[PDB]
Amino acid sequence: EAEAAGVQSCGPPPELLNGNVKEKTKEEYGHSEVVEYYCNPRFLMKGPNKIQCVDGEWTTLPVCIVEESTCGDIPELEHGWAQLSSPPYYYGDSVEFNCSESFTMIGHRSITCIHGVWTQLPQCVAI
Repeated sequence: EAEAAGVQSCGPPPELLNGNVKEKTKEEYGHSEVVEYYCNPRFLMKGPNKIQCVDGEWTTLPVCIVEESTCGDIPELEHGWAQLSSPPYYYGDSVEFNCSESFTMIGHRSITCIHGVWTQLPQCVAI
């Protein structure tokens, strides 16, 4: 329906100040379309992180602020370790873990620095 639809036309979503959008460009948004943004791996989301294409422009874009916090380093996995490491590991940053030879990883290969602790890590089991 025409909820507030004057419905001009809008293509790809704008850019977040520091962060960015995770959803890919459809270009055919047009009206009342919502887009989700994320912040940098060293900036946290302060804003509503989602926007809508109103008939004229998008809504209030989010804000990204540096938490200025670190997770320390890469943790230990019972039979796993890591591929990449980028210190300082700020909140919002990611790491890929790798399980040793003869072990298979179960879970997410990657983790995210969350409040000084990474997400969850996968588990490496004896193949």
